[PDB]
Amino acid sequence: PQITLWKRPLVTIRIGGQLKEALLDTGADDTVIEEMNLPGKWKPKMIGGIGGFIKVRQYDQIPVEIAGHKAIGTVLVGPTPVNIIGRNLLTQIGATLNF
Amino acid sequence: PQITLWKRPLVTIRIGGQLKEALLDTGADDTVIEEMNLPGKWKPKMIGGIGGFIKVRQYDQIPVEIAGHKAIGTVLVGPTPVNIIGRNLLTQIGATLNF
Ligand SMILES: CC[C@H](C)[C@@H]1NC(=O)[C@@H](NC[C@@H](O)[C@H](Cc2ccccc2)NC(=O)OC(C)(C)C)Cc2ccc(cc2)OCCCNC1=O
Repeated sequence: PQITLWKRPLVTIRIGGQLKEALLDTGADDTVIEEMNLPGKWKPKMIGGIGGFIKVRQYDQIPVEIAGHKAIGTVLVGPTPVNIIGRNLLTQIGATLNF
Repeated sequence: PQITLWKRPLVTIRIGGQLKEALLDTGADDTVIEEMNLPGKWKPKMIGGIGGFIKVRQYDQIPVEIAGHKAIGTVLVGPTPVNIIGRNLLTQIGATLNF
């Protein structure tokens, strides 16, 4: 679909058999999801954005469905105000910026 | 034009007579520009990202040219590692997400 930016580009995603709202973020290199239990092992990691660095759990090869479109990649779980779908997954579903 | 997300969507912008490289961020409610001496009255403001909040100076009605596309709106100036063009200005240049 074609999404305008008058409102936050929030879409429903399915991760770990659970439905959640996530923000399509072209400014984010990675995908950061709120605290939740995801199957498989995880490795401690640190990422940084506008107001500093945070500690996150890194889960690899996690299947994520974004608006019916499939993607399998790295998902970071940590303290975030909103679920963020970054460029690592956006590229998998062929998302592009147009104007 | 059509911008892919293989790399960070960085484009050239013109603000206050200067040319800068800025990141097209659909996940940003506001536009945040690196520290610079813009004339005019400003209002103190605090914006939050991943990691926390930072103090910024709010300037209204600032004309910004994005990739040759004219726009004008609120620009926040503060300690940011990258210049960020948010939805407030992206909507003005007819930018959309497509997949
Ligand atoms: C300037 C950023 C903008 C002000 C802020 N948006 C954002 O910061 C959104 N995009 C993240 C992008 O703005 C930054 C850009 C950046 C790149 C490199 C170094 C530093 C910063 N990327 C970024 O944080 O990447 C991560 C998530 C993988 C760590 C994500 C988000 C959304 C809502 C949030 C908090 C965070 O909380 C909701 C409040 C509104 N916050 C916002 O709209």
